[PDB]
Amino acid sequence: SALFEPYTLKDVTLRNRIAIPPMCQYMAEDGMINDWHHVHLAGLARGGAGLLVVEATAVAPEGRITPGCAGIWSDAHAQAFVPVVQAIKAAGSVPGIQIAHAGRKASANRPWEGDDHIAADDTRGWETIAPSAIAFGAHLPKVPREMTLDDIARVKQDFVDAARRARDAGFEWIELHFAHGFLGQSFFSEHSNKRTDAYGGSFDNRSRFLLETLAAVREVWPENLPLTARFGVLEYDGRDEQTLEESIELARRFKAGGLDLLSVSVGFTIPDTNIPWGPAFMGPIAERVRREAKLPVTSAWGFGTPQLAEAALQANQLDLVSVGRAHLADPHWAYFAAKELGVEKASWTLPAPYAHWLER
Amino acid sequence: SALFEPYTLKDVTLRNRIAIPPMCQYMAEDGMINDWHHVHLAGLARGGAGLLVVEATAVAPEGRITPGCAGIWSDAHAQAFVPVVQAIKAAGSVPGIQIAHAGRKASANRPWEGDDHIAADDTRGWETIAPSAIAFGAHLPKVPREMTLDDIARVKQDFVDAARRARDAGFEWIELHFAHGFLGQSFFSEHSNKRTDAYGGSFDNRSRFLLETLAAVREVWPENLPLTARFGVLEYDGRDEQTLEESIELARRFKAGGLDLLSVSVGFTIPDTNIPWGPAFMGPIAERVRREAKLPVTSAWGFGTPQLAEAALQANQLDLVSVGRAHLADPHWAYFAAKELGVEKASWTLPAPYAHWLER
Ligand SMILES: Cc1cc2c(cc1C)N(C[C@H](O)[C@H](O)[C@H](O)COP(=O)(O)O)c1[nH]c(=O)[nH]c(=O)c1N2
Ligand SMILES: Cc1cc2c(cc1C)N(C[C@H](O)[C@H](O)[C@H](O)COP(=O)(O)O)c1[nH]c(=O)[nH]c(=O)c1N2
Ligand SMILES: O=c1ccc2ccc(O)cc2o1
Ligand SMILES: O=c1ccc2ccc(O)cc2o1
Repeated sequence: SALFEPYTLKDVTLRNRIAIPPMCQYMAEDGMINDWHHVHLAGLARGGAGLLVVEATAVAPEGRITPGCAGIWSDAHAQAFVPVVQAIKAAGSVPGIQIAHAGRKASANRPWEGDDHIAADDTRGWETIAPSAIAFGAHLPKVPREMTLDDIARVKQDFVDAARRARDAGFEWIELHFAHGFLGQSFFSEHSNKRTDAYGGSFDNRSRFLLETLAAVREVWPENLPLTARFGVLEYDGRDEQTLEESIELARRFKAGGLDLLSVSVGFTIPDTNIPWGPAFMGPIAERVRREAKLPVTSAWGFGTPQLAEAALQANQLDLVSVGRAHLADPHWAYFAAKELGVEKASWTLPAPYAHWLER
Repeated sequence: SALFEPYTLKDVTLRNRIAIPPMCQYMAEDGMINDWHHVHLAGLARGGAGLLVVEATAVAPEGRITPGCAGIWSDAHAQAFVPVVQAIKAAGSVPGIQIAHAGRKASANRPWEGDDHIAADDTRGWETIAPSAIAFGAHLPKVPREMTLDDIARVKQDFVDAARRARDAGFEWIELHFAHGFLGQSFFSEHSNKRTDAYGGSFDNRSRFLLETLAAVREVWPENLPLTARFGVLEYDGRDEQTLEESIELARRFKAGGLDLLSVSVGFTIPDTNIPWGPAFMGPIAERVRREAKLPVTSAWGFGTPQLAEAALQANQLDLVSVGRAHLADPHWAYFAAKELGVEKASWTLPAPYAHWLER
């Protein structure tokens, strides 16, 4: 099975091609993770996936999505990850982390607590920042503050500090969150970036925040550990071909700047879109980016059956298959997939205290 | 669905009728549990089951099955359970524990490391104890030492101390392990008990160790928390009707001595048997014990599909359905069962950070 072939990137070898993508848990307190995250992540790692990427972890307090988001904006925050990293490694999975800044989509309620911008008089809320003072709209109506050049310098340094902390906590894989309408994505998109300084207007200027952040992170992140990013390559906003062409050009510049793999997603920059959700719907677009930028990729949003996953790999659409919600339903999804694909000794996807009893 | 109806026993209410039975992990070191057990148990509790019973936990070092077995023979051992108990309660499951003594089946290898008695020159092994100096046979050829009256008094006190420690660690449900050919079961069976003192020969004498241990434990275990036992009610050894009649009589004496629920199992006292393994095969025998002893019961050994479980409850064969291996395969089996039985808001079997995303 392609799904169960190992994958090597830089000095890191994954035991199979199943990746667990970052999935916010909304269970942290002032950015500090706790036993929710410890058990959640260690349990997933034991389930058999080759790579486990920790949820969007804010580089600064105002870059959380919600009051429940994880953070890594101080050394105390980073140290809270150390036992979890150690538990993920003990299970034989590779520990990764997504470092993030929510931009204009920050200061929101948890998804089961309204999913909307926090009310102005709620003591939990805060001012958001963005390239330009323009609201997302819909359920996120708060107008963000337009960043100064000093804000841009500060947030870049926060990404550097976050990467340094992730390194020193023992993570073996990092992902810069430049997708999903958050700060990085919003610098790239003309919908959200109306700046007329060096960080807006032209393709080079809109790209600048992302490329400078990548380069700054590259200075502290070890050259022997994968350096990756998530990026929304189209919006489904009626501008898809032009947007995909620019996104591919940016992917080429990421590769030239030391990016080892790109997680290909949708932008979610604005609400007025028509995303054609369906099984493996991102496969052809991931494949195009992989081919035209000559860069390894993963994607998600509907690959969560063993057959979809296997087919995407065999077609060389993807290098790793990210499987999210299926792992919330069943932390041992990788074992389920091994059985379904007829892998020999499928139960030994799991550790011995489970595998011995499940051998059929 | 019957499976998702709550159950109250003494002061404890279970949120549904799914019980996770004790399942040895073989991951402890000198009896001390560790992050293997913490993550395993907390993850299971979050999966939705109403009751989670911790694995056979030895009341004395020589009562471990293997060098990897959990123990509760000192206060330090008990304190290691406190954070796990607290994590199980945080998830809304009821924490229970099975306290045990392996008798002549002790000093064995882990099941994936030979599953047999430890060799005489292996530094890990130890002398076993039993009612009579008679080996199990087959892969367990070691002849145990015949217990003195002082040994009987000591082991009873070890069960009392273990129950006191379990109470003080915060467990809300206790199970005395009088099944599976271990010490208690071996006192009851004429195959293994050839004593001619007060603890062998007659039904009353063979019962005596079990009834005295129950009574001694009852003195320290709170009257408002369920007091339960696991007991092998037949062997499939060609003596089934007579054995089941005696077992039912003992179950009546357990009920009169304060037992709240009986986990009905097979004896596994000797190797030369013909157990008719099959789906829900224990259902009719559990039902007979329930009816003839007028005592709530659970059982296991093949009820691990949502339909088998539901049918057993609706037929009043069982009060709780124990589901073991299916939970090793999928820690979220209770969610799977809720979906399969068409329970409303099935995803909310799981905590919010999973349930919100799985609502279909
Ligand atoms: C609970 C939860 C939380 C998050 C997510 C999703 C879900 C379900 N997703 C998106 C996620 O990584 C993935 O792309 C989607 O779940 C689609 O893949 P599946 O169809 O679920 O396999 C997400 N994406 C990301 O880049 N950072 C994150 O922290 C989050 N948070
Ligand atoms: C890994 C593992 C370990 C154990 C068990 C089994 C397995 C699979 N079983 C028996 C268990 O509680 C249950 O009766 C069986 O698993 C049968 O139920 P299922 O068919 O698996 O649902 C078991 N029984 C018990 O009374 N004490 C224990 O600690 C153990 N240990
Ligand atoms: O990047 C993110 C963070 C949270 C999140 C939550 C839900 C979803 O569908 C996507 C998401 O992306
Ligand atoms: O009571 C026990 C302990 C370990 C154990 C292991 C396997 C099994 O099938 C049953 C068992 O019963």
